[PDB]
Amino acid sequence: SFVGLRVVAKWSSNGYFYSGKITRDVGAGKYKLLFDDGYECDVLGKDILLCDPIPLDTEVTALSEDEYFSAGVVKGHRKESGELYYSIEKEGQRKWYKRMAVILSLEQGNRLREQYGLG
Amino acid sequence: NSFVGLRVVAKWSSNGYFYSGKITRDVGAGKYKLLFDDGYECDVLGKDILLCDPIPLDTEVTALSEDEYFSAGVVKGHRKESGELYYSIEKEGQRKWYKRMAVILSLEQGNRLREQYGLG
Ligand SMILES: CC(C)c1cccc(C(=O)NCCCNC(C)(C)C)c1
Repeated sequence: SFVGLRVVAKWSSNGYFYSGKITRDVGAGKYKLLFDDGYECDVLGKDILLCDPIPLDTEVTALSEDEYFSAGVVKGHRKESGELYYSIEKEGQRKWYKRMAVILSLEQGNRLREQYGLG
Repeated sequence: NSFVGLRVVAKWSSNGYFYSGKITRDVGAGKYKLLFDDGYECDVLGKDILLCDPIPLDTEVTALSEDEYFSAGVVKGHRKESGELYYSIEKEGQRKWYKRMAVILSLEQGNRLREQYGLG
């Protein structure tokens, strides 16, 4: 089953997909998911993208202090001490981001919906 | 004066943690519109907002890491690097660095700051 797999799930209002993990399967096509910040709730399957990790060359939004819409492209993955890091390219330069800092806007997530969506 | 634009740690959900964020509006009725570092926006009661930027030294906090949601630690240092704040969290005699967005407070941990920094 999908229980225990890491994913990115849309978040109601802003429609952004945040890194999380499916903790239980429920009815009504919903899933109990736990976001990396500790918040747990039920979301619909159509709002979940089975991505661990976000694939290379995906356009994403990389979070940094006082930056909320900074777009970039995934160009690398790296495992270190049981933690995933993303190499994000922007304006010809690459920077390292931790997993939870990499999110997808509605448009960015829609591009993966067909292949990785649980709809 | 005006708390608009000031960074805070605020609890938006019932029985949730205090997360790093920013005040964006005074919406009256003892509420404030907040912008969490992850981009989520919502109104939050003043009593649920801790006006401290950064979190004071020697504060017990929770430091987030992949697959760890309850790791406790104490703040022992602050550092700015490329306009970003980093916390030095001490746990079991060793110190590790965490970005601002990764340092959160539990209800018990946040309660230790209400009297001094709470907007209630
Ligand atoms: C990347 C994300 C998982 C994250 C990491 C670190 C801190 C915060 C944060 O400030 N959470 C408060 C707003 C609610 N955020 C969710 C995810 C919609 C529940 C969020």
